[PDB]
Amino acid sequence: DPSRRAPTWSPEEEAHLRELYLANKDVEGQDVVEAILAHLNTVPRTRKQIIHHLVQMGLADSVKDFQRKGTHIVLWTGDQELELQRLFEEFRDSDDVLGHIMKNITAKRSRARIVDKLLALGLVAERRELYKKRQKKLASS
Repeated sequence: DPSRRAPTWSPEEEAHLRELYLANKDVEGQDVVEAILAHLNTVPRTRKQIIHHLVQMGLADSVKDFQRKGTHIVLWTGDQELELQRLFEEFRDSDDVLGHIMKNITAKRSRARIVDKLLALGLVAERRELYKKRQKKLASS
């Protein structure tokens, strides 16, 4: 796809991905991501894609280290997202849904970790919606 998270790669191309990473990791205090991202105009792929394949090939540490605010992110799988997804909307009409989310859950997560993931799923538009009273109205703040 045109200019999104598109894979067009090969064992050689990702060796070229590490190629650029290994070459531009030597410079200090620089944006290593953009160095890679911008120099291999072989494949149309988003910023996430350089980070993705590098930490996935085990030659990089984490998404955190690359360019963004540290997210320890608890390994979010489809089933695990479903825990949060269902419980959130099932106790959304409560005095504190996240309170229930931790008590009635399988995975012990953090408040900040949960609220970020709600926004990512599009379960809410902000943090206040999940900290409201027992309302029963279309929750779109």
